[PDB]
Order: sequence, then structure tokens, then C-alpha cells
Amino acid sequence: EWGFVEDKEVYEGVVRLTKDGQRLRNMIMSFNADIVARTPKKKPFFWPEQIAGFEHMYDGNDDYPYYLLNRTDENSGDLPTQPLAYYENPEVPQANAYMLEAATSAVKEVATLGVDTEAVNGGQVAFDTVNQLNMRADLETYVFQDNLATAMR
Amino acid sequence: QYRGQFDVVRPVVRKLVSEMRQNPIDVLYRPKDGARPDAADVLMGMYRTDMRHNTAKIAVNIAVREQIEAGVGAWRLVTDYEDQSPTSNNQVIRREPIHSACSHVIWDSNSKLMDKSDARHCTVIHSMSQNGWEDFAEKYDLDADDIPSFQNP
Amino acid sequence: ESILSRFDADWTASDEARREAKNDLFFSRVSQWDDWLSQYTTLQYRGQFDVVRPVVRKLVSEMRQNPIDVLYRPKDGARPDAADVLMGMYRTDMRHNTAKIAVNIAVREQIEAGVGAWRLVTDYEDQSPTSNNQVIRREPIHSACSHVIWDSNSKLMDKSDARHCTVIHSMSQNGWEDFAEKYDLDADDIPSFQNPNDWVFPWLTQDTIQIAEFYEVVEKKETAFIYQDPVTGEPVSYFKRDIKDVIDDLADSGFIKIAERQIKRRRVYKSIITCTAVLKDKQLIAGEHIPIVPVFGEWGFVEDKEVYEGVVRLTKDGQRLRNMIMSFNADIVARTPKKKPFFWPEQIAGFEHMYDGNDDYPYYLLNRTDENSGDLPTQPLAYYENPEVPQANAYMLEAATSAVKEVATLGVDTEAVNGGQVAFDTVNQLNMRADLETYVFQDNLATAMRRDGEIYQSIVNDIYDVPRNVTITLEDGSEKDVQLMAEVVDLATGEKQVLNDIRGRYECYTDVGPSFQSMKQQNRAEILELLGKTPQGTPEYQLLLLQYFTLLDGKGVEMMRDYANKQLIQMGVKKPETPEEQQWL
Amino acid sequence: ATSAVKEVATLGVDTEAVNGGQVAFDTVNQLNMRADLETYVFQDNLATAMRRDGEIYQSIVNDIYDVPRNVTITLEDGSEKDVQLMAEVVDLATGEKQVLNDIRGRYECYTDVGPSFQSMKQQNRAEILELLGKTPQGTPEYQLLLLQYFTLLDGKGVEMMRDYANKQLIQMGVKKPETPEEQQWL
Amino acid sequence: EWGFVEDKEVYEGVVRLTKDGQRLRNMIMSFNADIVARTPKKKPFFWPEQI
Amino acid sequence: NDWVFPWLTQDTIQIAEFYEVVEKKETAFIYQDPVTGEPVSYFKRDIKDVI
Repeated sequence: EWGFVEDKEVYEGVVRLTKDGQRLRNMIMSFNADIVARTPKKKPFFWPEQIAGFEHMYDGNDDYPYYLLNRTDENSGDLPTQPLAYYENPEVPQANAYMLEAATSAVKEVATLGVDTEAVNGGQVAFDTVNQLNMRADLETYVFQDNLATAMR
Repeated sequence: QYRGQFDVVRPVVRKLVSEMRQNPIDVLYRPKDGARPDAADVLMGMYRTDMRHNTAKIAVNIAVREQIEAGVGAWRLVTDYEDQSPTSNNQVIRREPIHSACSHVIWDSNSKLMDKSDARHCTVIHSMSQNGWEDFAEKYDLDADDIPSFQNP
Repeated sequence: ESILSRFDADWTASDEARREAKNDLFFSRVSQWDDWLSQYTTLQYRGQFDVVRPVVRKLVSEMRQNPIDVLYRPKDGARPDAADVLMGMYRTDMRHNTAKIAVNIAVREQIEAGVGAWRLVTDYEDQSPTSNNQVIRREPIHSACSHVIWDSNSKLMDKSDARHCTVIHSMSQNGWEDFAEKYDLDADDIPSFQNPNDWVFPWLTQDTIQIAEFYEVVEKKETAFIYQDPVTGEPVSYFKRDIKDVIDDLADSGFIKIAERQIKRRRVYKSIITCTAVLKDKQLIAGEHIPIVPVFGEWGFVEDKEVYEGVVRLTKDGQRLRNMIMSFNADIVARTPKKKPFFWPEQIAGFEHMYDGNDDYPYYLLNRTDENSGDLPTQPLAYYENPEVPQANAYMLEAATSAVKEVATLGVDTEAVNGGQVAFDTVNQLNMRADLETYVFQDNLATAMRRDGEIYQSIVNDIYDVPRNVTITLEDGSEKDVQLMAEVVDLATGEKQVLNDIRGRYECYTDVGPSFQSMKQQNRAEILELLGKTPQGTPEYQLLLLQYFTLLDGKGVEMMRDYANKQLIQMGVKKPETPEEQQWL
Repeated sequence: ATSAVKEVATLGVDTEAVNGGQVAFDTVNQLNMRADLETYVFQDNLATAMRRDGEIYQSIVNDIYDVPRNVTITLEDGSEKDVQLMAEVVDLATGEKQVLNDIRGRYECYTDVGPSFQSMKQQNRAEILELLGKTPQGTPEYQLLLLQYFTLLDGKGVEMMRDYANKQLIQMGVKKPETPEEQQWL
Repeated sequence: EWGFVEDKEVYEGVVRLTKDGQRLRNMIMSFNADIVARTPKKKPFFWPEQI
Repeated sequence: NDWVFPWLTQDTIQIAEFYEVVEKKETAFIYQDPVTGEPVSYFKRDIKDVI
């Protein structure tokens, strides 16, 4: 089942509809599986002197006190500085909502074929009419070419 | 990185494969009144006295899936005229569809529908099958070094 | 290089692991052990995820639709053997396992994993000769196809090619005493195979000592009726034909040859495949009927071998995120020493015993008295964090809700038909009844003869040669009782082992198809409605008199067989099997 | 996390009525019964016979008859003569054999595997999971029901199938009870 | 009647999902029971000059 | 017994008796020489079909 105008017969098909259309799914893969390399590396930064200590810090030994801090700082005076923001966030979760919904809608479209309550001259479709008989490609029982016959004895 | 999880498009056509239940469409050789019905003595045994237990009814479906997947072809036959101990009329024909091997096959002849005589037989090609190679025993067996050269896909 | 045959052509298969291990072997493992492969730095405390199994099991149990019970199939073409007394073909079949249930443990994994059948001892195992019938069949055991890659496969189940391909079980030890039933073998067959250890040998199992048994391998036998000519003395007189007639008969003219199925023979030299090792010294076992039926499925791929079907890979990386959220959550509670109570403990931790009793109203630790700094307030009521509550992963997986389950997709419909029976019913019924190789007419051991013709009565045939007259039953008689009044004791035609071909030897009728047939199934199975198809009538009830008996094989109810059959009189309905009731005058 | 526990406890989720929930685990049952019988009845070496399969002493009653002269038969009339278990002439061929050995009697009588119900007039009376009253009726369908609701066989008062049927109604003859002797007159 | 892998094998139970299937419910247990003893007296404190 | 574990009970007091382990019984009466050598005149059977 192929339609054509140009000498290369082009298919007519279903699954090729949404191929790149639903790459909208891979945009969750383009964030958490790929550009997640932005990894938080969250540092509370206020008074650990210089950040490089001995290995005890991130191994979590039974010795509790985390104090690294002592301050006599650079000369400016009467002014703060606020690190608060830190690193990054998840990406603006709005505009991505309807894309997947449209793809899935086009998907529930292909689940509608000859839809009936039930029965009432049921669900025969194009593919049945074309696929019904290879028995009629097997139609041959000496139907035109007759050779074999009973011939009692 | 980590890819090959996508898939998930399948189920849309999984509804289209399952209609096979009604694919049989049972009907058996309705006679006419213009021929001789008195010769019908053998007719009542057509599905019986020759081929009775028949697996090939599933072989239709093997073509049914690949159909929506891709084009549907046809393949080799072993003559149904067989065995020993001759018997009565006993004729029905068979064909068992295989899976694909039509991929790079290129046909330009007619390729619409064939009820009647038409083009006889033209082109059959398979790439990297095995099948009846070492089974040459009963056909010709002279040399068979011919083996044309193609650009393999 | 002639004798060696296919193994050198089969080395490209078993050379090394390549891609047919990592990709394929996921077929049967998904239900077991774990998922992740390449991703670096995987962490601990969850060692068995499952999160596959719920997919397959229930739907594997959704294939149970296949009783398909219709039996004792009568032959409609001509007389089947023995008729009324032969009903017992299914005798030993229905009692234990086989097609009724054991197909459960037999088929097992097909769509999820590789499928097939496994070993057997001899063929027909029952000892004692007797009058009854017998049916015995396969009893495979354990899951030996994982690493198996066996190639001769281009086609189908029923193919006429080399039968059952090749037979090897991966490793067998108990079997050491199982094949001990042969004659005094040196017991060391010492095969050398390479099962890749990557030279560090992670697993230590050393099992060896494997054999293979057969005699006729790919026995090639065709019609080939006397095709050759004596003139010119051509070599290679090996016979060939397609259709018997062609040239028709040159016989009555000339060319008398007349040799029938006696050949001093050469056979194909593929032998117990190996380079330098062969034995082939006087062993004979039956012939290859081989009722053992390994089954092999069908799905899409270029050609030759395949990466076969599985449905679970949609979820595998939907699984990974349920495992990775424990990488984003359970770890940070361990990364947090929970609260560090320092706002101006200038003296750090002194007086440790103030942590003894953990009450101590006078906490202190606080004085100021320091260098020049200035007042710089701090508000870590949020501590220092950029907290992200998992809002993204939730919806990322909400589109994957049904797709992370993605199964049990079948059997969805209102009611009745258009239901949950897909090709797998007819494909696994192809795992059941579709084998053409078993059939009936096979003649090997003595199951073959029924009456046998007695192999005697020729010597007694002289009675019809007696002179004077020949007369049928006369002169009454009284004590006769049972039938078979015997003087001539003569039959016709002949009785032998088999019936030849397509006469009398047929096996099983119809195909996959209706569950209703011609024997008295009306009875107790109707789910919704009941009756109204055949209401009352005056002849109707004398029609339904003989119908409704459900007996099959009963005991107390058997007087049915009497009926009115004493005197046929005005009814004379069935004209039945046994003359013994009806023959009195 | 709740969605994990819902998965494992589900076996054959179904609505109601037909299309039941039988699993392979149900078949452990007759794997256990077969784990009994074929470990017992598949070997009978000694005791099947009650006393040595008749003790083979009684054969001595054969003493005078096989002599070629005439043998006494044809009881003159008789009324109460019909009672079971008497021995005078004792016309019988050979005798029963113990264990298994040569001829038939070795291995017999096992269950018919299938749905829940059985038949000793049972899946006749099954009904249950599919509606009710599936029995059709007709005018002489009550001669099928001259058996009526009789069900449990050997019971004391369901025994009506025998005594009530034992004499006067024998003009019918559809019955076949277990009763030993009868005959005699009216 | 179960599946198989090799030889005879570690037994597959329905409890293989239930091992950690309870998961982190227990984490809400972490904040309450005995760990108030770890916390030294939630201190309501201000302007307490009593020296 | 993992020798570090405090658990008390050690002694057992009970046993069992083997019977058949790889013990082969054979009948195998047929098919060997009547008179001349009688070497290995008794051995197991393969096919039951016919001589």
C-alpha cells in the first residue's frame, strides 16, 4: 500500500507523525540527563575562612564540631555582602506542559477507528478489506488452470 | 551519554494487530446451480480429505504485522503434490509467508492488484538468508559456482 | 576441507561476547538482580529492585484460555481403525500434566526470554505389553537456553531441514550417571570449549565432560524413482526427479533396470562436529522421529539471528529515576549534621559535661569583647540553602505514569468478544498442536499392529475350498448367546503394521477454532442467557428424549444403552454400534 | 512508593463470575495428591488380596465333576434358592491374583483434573458461578427425572433409588442400582 | 512451578520487593523518639540578666 | 556456627540414614552370546525394539 507521484514511491504511515514532534519528551532528558552537569555544589559560604581544610570535612567522622571560623577581615567597614542566591534552579515549569499533552492527544486519536458502542455492523476497516483474503491469492484450486482430477480408478 | 530508553511509541499499533480474530472469515466453496451439483460428492470433503490440520492460518498474520510495519511480500514454496500411495482427488494449495527480507528489494513492474494472468514471475532477491542452499540435493547439482556480485547494503 | 561442514561457518557466532551478550542477556534477567550498567558511582543498600516482574506474570497467567477440549475425533473420509472400541486414544494423555496444565512450567518464558524444550531419555518408556493404548510425551526440565546461539534457522517450526538442529545442554553433572546406560565407555570425553572468563575467571565452576549422540544426521531420502541410463557409462548415477511422470513410460519399449530401495551407500560426512575427533563406530538407536519439540519464536530484525522481543525497556530508565531520587534524597539527610548550635560560642566547646543531662539552664558561651569588626547582622533562618522540592521530576514522570507500567495492555473491551485473545494464543497453540512431526503413521517399535491379521489364518483358509455347497445361517439354534458364529472364519484384504499414507493414519482434525462441536455440548455452560431456542412441540419431546443424557463415562446411569433397542419397532433411531442387543427374533 | 506494594499482591485481577483467578499455585494441590498416590499404589508387592487371594484351598471342591460322566445342573423350580454366596458345584475360572505381576490390574483409577466441580450427579447439579436453572424440561423429560433430585448415593434415605425401584416399576429399566441379587417373583 | 536461572538457585520470594519497599517512612521516626535527648533544651531565652 | 556469635545451643543429638544414592539397579536380560566367550555377558539395554 504505497501512493506515488514521483518515481520514488513514498510511504503513507502512522508512527512517523509525531517522531520529532514528541522530542518534547527528550527536553526532560535534555535537562536532568544532560545539562544536570550544572550540579548544585551548595556551599554555605559565611565564615569557613578559606574553604580548603583537611580531609575530615566531608567524610563525616564522629567528631562533631564544624568550627573553621575566625575573623579579622579586609578593610572596608560599615557594609555587608550577601551570597544568598547560590547556584541555579529547575527550569521555568510552565511552557512545557501542553506540548506533551498535544502529542498524547494525537496518540489517543489513533485509538479511534470505526468506534462503536459494540457490534451494530462492527469494526471492519480498510486494512481488513485489503487484507481479508490471501485465500483469493490462493484462490487456485484448478480454478483456471485445471490439471489434477479424481479419476475414480 | 545514556540513550535508547525513548521507544514507547509502540502501543498505538498494538490495537491494529489484534483484529486477527475475525481474519478467518469462514466460508467454504459455495456451489452454483449452473454447474453440475451431482458431481458435488467430492466437494463436501475439500477441507477434509487432503489438507485438514493446517498451521498456515497463523502464517497470514506473520504478514499482517509486518504489513503495517512495512511492505508485504511473498516467498518460496514446496510443492503440495507429494508423498506416495496415490489416492483420490485431494487438492488444496498452500503458501506460508516469511518475515521480511524485502527491504532493499526494488520492483518496477505493475504493483497494484493481480486477479489474472499478468506478468508471470520476475524478480526474487534475498540478502544473507540460508534456507535451501545446502538442500540442493534433489534439484540439479552440477556446479553452482555462479553467484553474481552486488553491492551489499 | 569437505567432511568438516558447518562449524567453521559457525565460528563467527560463538567467537566472543560482542553485542549478543550485553544486549540480549537482558532478555531473562530483567525479572532478577538489577538494572544499571555503565553509569558511574552507583551506591548501596538496595540490592534487589524487582520492578520488572509485576509486568509479565499476570499476563503469562492470561494465556490460560486454552483447554480446547474436543476428543475422539471420528474420521469422516473412510473407516478409522476399530471404530467403537478405539475411543481411548487420549487414555493416558489427560491424567497427568502434559497439555492440560504442565504447559505452564513447560512453555514458561517466550516473550520475555528464550523458549524451547529440553532433554529426554530414549523415546517410548513403558515396559509392559498389554491390550490398552498408550501415550507418552516430552518432559523437559531446566532453563538451559541463555548463552545458546544455534544457527540453522531461516524459516519456521515445521521445516523439513535438519531436525531439531543440534542438541547440547550447557552443563550437566547428574547426567554423568544418566548417560551411564551405554556400554563401558572410558568416561572421559574431555571437550574443550571457551566460555569467556576475561582471563581473570570470576566464577569457578569447572564442569566439563560433554558428549553428543545420534546416528543418522540429516538423512536425505527422496522419491527418485529409477532415474539413470546405462548408455555411455555416465558417472554420478545418483537419482533425482521432481514429478514422477514427465517422460512418462519408456518401459514397454526398453530400459529394464528394476532396483528398489537397496543402496550400498555413502552418507554426508558431517560427523559429531569437530576437526580431529570422531567415533561413529556401530551405534543404532531407533530412527529420528524425535518427538522432542524445542520452540523458537518470531519478531523483526534484518535476518539470520536476532535481538528478540521484550517489552520492559520502556520502564528500565523509568526505574532508574526511582533509584536516583534516593541519590538526591536519602543522601542529604546523611550529608546534614542536623544543627550546629553556634551563635557566639567564642570558647568553642568547653565544659563538655554540660552535654550531660542536656538541660542546664545557664548555657552561657556568650561574651563579646573582641577586635574591631562592626555590627553585621545575619538571618540564617533558612540556614544557607537553595532548597529545591522535587517539582520537575514529578511531572517528568507524570507523562511516564502509564508508560512506566506500560503493560497489561490487552483484554480491554466492554464484554464478550473483541477481548484479550491475541496471536499469542494461536502462536502458543502453535507451541502446542502445530507440530507435524509427531503424527501417527510412524513405524519403529511395535505399536504398529492392531489385529495383525493373526499371521496364522492362511493355513486355515481351506474351508472355502471344500466342495459341494455354501450356505448362510440356517437351522435355528438356542444356546448360541453371544455372536460370532464361526465356521468359514474368513476375511478379505490384508492386515499389516501401517496403513501407508493418507489412508487410515490421520491424527487430529480441524485447527485452532470453535470450542463447540457435534457432541452433546449444550448442557451446563451458558453464562448469560439460558433457553428459548427450541420450545415445546409434539414430535419435539420424542426428539429430545435421547439428547440430554450427560453421561460421558458414568456408572449408575448406564441403562441408557438399553433404550427401546430390544425391539426396534416404530422408532429404530440410531441403528447403533453393538449388534448384541438388537439381533433377537 | 505506595505504587510498589500494589504490584506484588495482584494475581489475576478480575471482575466477578467466570474468568476466575486460578494460578499455577493451585496446581500444587494435585502435585501433592500425585505426591501421595504414585508413591503408594504404583507399588503393590503384597496386600491387595484379603486372604492370599482366596487362600486357594477351596479348589478342592472340584473333585468329581470334570470326570466325563454327566454333571448335575438344572435345579427343579425353586423359590428362596436364589440367595447369594453358596458353594456346591462352584463353576468359576481360575482365581484372582495378588500384587501385579503379569496381566491387568496393575495401575488404575485416578482423578480427572479440570474445573472445581466433579460429577457424581454433580456438574449436572453444578449451577453456581453461572446463573441458575440451566436444566431444560419436556413432557417425557421427567422419565429423566424419575431419578428426580437423588444425589448422594449410598446414604440411608437417598437410597430410594434402589428399594423404591426394586420390583414393581422394572418395566422401565433406566436405573441400574448397586443391589446384589433380586430375581425371584413379583 | 517457578522460573530458573542456573543449577539450583537462590529462592525468589514475593518479599524481594518488600525489603526496602517500606522505604523512608522510618525517616519521620528520626525527628521524634529519643533524639530530643540529643537536643539540649530548646532555649527560650531573652533579656535574662540574672548572671 | 560463626564462631563470634554469642548464641548458646551447640549440641544436636539426632541423625538420619541414607539408602539410595546413585545406586543403579538393572535387569537387562537379552542379547549376548550363547556359547563361545561369554564376555561381559550381562549388560544394560538401550533400545527395546527388536533383535
